[PDB]
This record gives sequence, structure tokens and C-alpha cells, in this order.
Amino acid sequence: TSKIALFDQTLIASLLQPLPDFKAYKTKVKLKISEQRNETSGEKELKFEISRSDDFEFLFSETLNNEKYQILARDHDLTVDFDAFPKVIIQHLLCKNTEINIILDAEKNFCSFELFSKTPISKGKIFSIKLHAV
Amino acid sequence: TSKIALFDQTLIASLLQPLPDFKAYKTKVKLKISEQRNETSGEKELKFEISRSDDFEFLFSETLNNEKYQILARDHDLTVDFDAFPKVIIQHLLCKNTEINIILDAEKNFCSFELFSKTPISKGKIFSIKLHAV
Repeated sequence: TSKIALFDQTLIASLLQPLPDFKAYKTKVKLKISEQRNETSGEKELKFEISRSDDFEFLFSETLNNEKYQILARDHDLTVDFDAFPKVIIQHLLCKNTEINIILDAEKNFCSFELFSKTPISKGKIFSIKLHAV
Repeated sequence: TSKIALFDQTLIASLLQPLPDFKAYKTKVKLKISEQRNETSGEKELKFEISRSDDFEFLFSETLNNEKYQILARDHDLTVDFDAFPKVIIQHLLCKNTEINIILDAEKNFCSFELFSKTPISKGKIFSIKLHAV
């Protein structure tokens, strides 16, 4: 396989899910970040994967190539390039007292993974990515 | 007068203005923040004022009441209330190596004042406010 594991940790996240109105719980979630070669183009992809032992259906992922990352960087004001992005995010996740929100779709077809680094004035959202059900 | 001066400093800002395409210059700008009583409702208003000695037409301001601040906080993920907001922004401006962008309208009818606090991953926008020509 071309898959290289970059990060694999159990983290605490806030899980928001509808009942229309949201119910909120802190939950341990396993986050995996890896790099891999796209089988059709051969280009480098980053893969984000989330799971949790509470629910076998709670299995979501998304792959990010350089082009999709450029959209993400534009949308979220990221100042690092695609090459530096996993390194800086992993350094943040292991160094900083960050906050994760996962907003679960009613039918568990997807979730929004949101990473924050709070400041005294604001939520400090770093980025968000839509993860699809596996 | 009901006006109470809260902040009055000359700061370095990046000024972006059209030629369609933007030309960019660093410029010293005078920023004033004050609180005042609205003459019609009697409610507390924050007033933001920018000027610079390069251009007599470069004179912009906007007033923020509690209701308008709630929209601003929602739009920019601010976690402080209206009462704490000038205090925390002034503490930031005097303590942190912040970055200001001013995006000037072609006819100088308004500008967007944008405050940032860069991180290793992102621009770290705190908020932006539209200031109108005085």
C-alpha cells in the first residue's frame, strides 16, 4: 500500500446531533490522518478518518488533494501550503489545548469536523471539513 | 458631551485600494475607539473612527450598539459580550502584534476595517466592520 499513517489519536470532541434542535455531548473520538497515492491520478491525497466505539455507524472520512486543499485554504484563511498543512495541524493537535466539534447529520450520512483554537475574543476556528459515511 | 475616549493611537495598517486590481501600501492610521450615548434612544454606542494625514478625505466611522454587536459577534464567532468587547479589543491592540487591513472603496465612500491576530496556520481574523465616510 501507498498509505502512510501521520496521526492516530483518541481525542475529546463535542458531538452535536439533532433530536431539529441539537443535543450535545463530549465524546472520545479516534482521529486518523494519513497520506496516500490516489489510485487513478497517482497524486498525493491526505485522508481524514473519524470513528468512535459508541457507534459502529460512526465512521467518516474524506480525502484532500492539492486542488481541494486550495479551496479549503481560501474558505478558511489558511496561510500554509498543502505540503506544510498536515505537519502544522498535527503539531497543533499535539501541542495546543484545541477544541473539536463534530456536527452529525440526522441520518449519519456525513458530519462536519471543525477544529478550533480559542482566543480570549473568539472561537478561533482553524478549518472545517465535511466527512462522508464509510 | 456623553463621549468617553477609550483608545486613541496611531497604528500601522495595510491599505488596499483599487487602481479593479488592488494596490497595497503600509500606512500609519489613527484609530479612535469611544463610547457614547445615542441621542435618540439614550443607549450605549461604541464609535470606531479612522483617519490618516496623507488624505483629508480618509475619514471613516461607524457606531455599534448592543443589537448591531450581536450580529457582528455571530458573523465573526466572537465569544465576548458587548460590555467586554471594547476592553478585550483594546487589550489586544496594546498587547499583541496584530495586523490591520483597510480595504478602501474606489470612491472613498467607505472602507472595511479588518483586525487579525495571525497564527502559524491561518490569518486569524478577529472581526471586520464597514466604516462610512464622515
